[PDB]
Amino acid sequence: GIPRNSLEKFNVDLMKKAGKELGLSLSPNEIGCTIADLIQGQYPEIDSKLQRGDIITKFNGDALEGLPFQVSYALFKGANGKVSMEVTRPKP
Amino acid sequence: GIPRNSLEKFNVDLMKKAGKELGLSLSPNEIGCTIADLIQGQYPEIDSKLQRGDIITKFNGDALEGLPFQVSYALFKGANGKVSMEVTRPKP
Amino acid sequence: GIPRNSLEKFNVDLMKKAGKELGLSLSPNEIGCTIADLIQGQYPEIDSKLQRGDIITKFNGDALEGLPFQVSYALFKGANGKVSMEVTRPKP
Amino acid sequence: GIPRNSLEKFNVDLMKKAGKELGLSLSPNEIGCTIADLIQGQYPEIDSKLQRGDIITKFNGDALEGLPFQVSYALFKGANGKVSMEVTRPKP
Amino acid sequence: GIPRNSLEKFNVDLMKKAGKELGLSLSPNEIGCTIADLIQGQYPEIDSKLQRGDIITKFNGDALEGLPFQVSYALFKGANGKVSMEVTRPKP
Amino acid sequence: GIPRNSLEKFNVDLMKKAGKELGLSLSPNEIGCTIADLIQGQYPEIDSKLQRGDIITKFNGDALEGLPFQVSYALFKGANGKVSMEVTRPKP
Repeated sequence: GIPRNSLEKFNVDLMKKAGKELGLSLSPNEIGCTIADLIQGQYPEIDSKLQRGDIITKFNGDALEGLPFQVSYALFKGANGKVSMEVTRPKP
Repeated sequence: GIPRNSLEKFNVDLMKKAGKELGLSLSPNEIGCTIADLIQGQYPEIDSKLQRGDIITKFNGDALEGLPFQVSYALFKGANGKVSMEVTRPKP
Repeated sequence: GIPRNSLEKFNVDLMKKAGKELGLSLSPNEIGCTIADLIQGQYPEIDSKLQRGDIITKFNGDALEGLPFQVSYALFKGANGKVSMEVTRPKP
Repeated sequence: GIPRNSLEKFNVDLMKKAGKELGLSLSPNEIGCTIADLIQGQYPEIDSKLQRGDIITKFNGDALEGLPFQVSYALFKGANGKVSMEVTRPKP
Repeated sequence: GIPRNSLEKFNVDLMKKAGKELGLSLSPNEIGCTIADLIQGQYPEIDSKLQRGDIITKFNGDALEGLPFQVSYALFKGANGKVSMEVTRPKP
Repeated sequence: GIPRNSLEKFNVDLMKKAGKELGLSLSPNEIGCTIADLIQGQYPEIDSKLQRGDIITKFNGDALEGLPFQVSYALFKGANGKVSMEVTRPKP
């Protein structure tokens, strides 16, 4: 199936100061976790970089492609301290 | 891939009184059907328990994980009488 | 898993006059690409036929079922001239 | 991904008998169940029409594409008498 | 899709030794890794309990269902000593 | 899921000849096509470099990861001359 490309990525790094739900509502797919909701974030990173529909493809170094949601969800839930995410905006 | 957990679930039971689209717009994924739209439901259950982005993981006893959407869609379409759903809210 | 059906489809044909993002924000799944966003389209077709949550199942003749998003995304990105899409509205 | 073929299918029909296993070890995949191994001498129809590597795509009327192995396996295990399968030999 | 069985699991335990490969060729699938081929004579436990076509579903405590093969394979490759597997024999 | 390896790849190159089948029975999976079975004696390069269980991951320049088998199979079937494959031997 010849045509195949990138999916340009951008980073979103934040500090997980306990007492905060990242605010991200997620949806699992083959390439990562789709953002369903983003209640006006609490990280300049999320607020000025993320939007509904964006797909988080890597979390703290772990590629999310192909991972069962039970695994990816656990990764997000265990976020403590410096959180770093790679994201792609699927708008051809 | 060590970290792996639950996905806490909650139930939504309603009475399928003919003449009503459940109002649920769906999206298929590996763990179930994602709710795309929920036009102000017509079941105290849906209205006070469901939101866009929630994932229905079981319908009338049939687990939706891994099912082709052609199958899950048919299950919803054939809903008649007591409808019972297990749902998870993917917000780490 | 006995129950299995159709997914009625409808078409959306437009003219790709350069200088326009189709405006479609996409989400990959097993049957096609889910529309995440549809900024008030620029094609009578998209504006009067598409809505958030709809799933594009075929693009210019290529069925999108089972295709890696890296492939489908590339197909949309390379759209030039007469664009034809088959879509399904997942509302049981 | 342009090239996409419809696969050739042949039929295998037999009558299961108590105490006589089908003798097929199955491996699930997106289009059906691959015969990972088979014991010759169980049923004449299997010996005459099936070979290691063949992929069973329909079992007693139910299409196996996309089904979780827990469902496909249940279908095979639940057949006490008539067995009708559609199969493809994946040897390009 | 109503019929859906919980698969029978058996345990295989061994102590890996330097210079002695497990001798198993693996094929990934949704529930685990199918033993596509195996060389007899490597480990007594494999010779006594495993056969071509068996599907390894858990490896040293990690469930293999849904894992990308790049992860499952890494788990197998990383075992230098104790190996504990859960396995199912898919022969309906 | 932390552990995730990049798999070792080797090349297989041959010139297909009319009347001489490749002799490979393929089984689709997420990373490519497993050689479920193969008939020795067809091509010297296959006899010298391939074995049952090997997984073909690229065919004549097209990566096979994630492709529907209907597409991968079409690629193999469409090769009338030069055949260049990338392959991995999944034996941890």
